Amino acid sequence: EMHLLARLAPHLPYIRRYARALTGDQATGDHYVRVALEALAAGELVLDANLSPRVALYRVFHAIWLSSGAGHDQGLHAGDDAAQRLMRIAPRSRQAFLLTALEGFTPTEAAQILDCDFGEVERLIGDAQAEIDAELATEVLIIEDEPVIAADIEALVRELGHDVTDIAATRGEALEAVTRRTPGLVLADIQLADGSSGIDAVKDILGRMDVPVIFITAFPERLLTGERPEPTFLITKPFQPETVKAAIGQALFFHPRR
Repeated sequence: EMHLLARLAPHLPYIRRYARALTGDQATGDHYVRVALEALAAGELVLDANLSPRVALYRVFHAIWLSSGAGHDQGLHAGDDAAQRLMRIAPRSRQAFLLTALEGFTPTEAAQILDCDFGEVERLIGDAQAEIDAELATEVLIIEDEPVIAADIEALVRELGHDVTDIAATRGEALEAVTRRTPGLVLADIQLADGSSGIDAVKDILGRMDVPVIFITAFPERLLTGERPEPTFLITKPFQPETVKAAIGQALFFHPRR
């Protein structure tokens, strides 16, 4: 019996997470979500009356941004510049994989969002899984001081075939590690024990080598406001393994070699 904005609001930070991971750019992902929100609030589109509000919101997002090549609402079409880019970086297979692995939708829910049948969503997920698993092994630095968490993420990274070259508990340890060897990927806690950001002393060096960084946090919603500079790739602790596979898969898709 809640009104429209109340039905939408709790899901907005997480659809920003999805959009950022899918597009590889914080500003772009945030913008696409803002447009969908404003369109709904203005009555230009309407949530499906039966689907859960979360599923319905993602369906609207897909109608606006991701339906090129498809009465039925459609925003972008194949000829648009943004649509051409999205067809290359964000194919339907990758959408299906992120909806399930990153966002935790069931395959049936993902099918509603993509407007396809169950068999098709399974095919799409399988395609993306093969592509992600085929990513080249790289060297990974972890910056995390909580020991169980550090060990958990090392295990998940190793399970994906990557090589963890160090685990730093402090900003200084991270700088020592990077001085010895530049990694191809960094997973960094947003807040160490001293209250500092683990990435701070290596951010510049990593930036010049375009090394992707995934931020680790217990409260991802705080970094998913869309109102200031925030991470593009995020993972929540405690870890759900498929979300780590998805975040790493996207980071290395957008920023391979490093």
